[PDB]
Amino acid sequence: EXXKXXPPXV
Repeated sequence: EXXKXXPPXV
């Protein structure tokens, strides 16, 4: 969740 993004369930 939030920030840059990246992998799932962030």
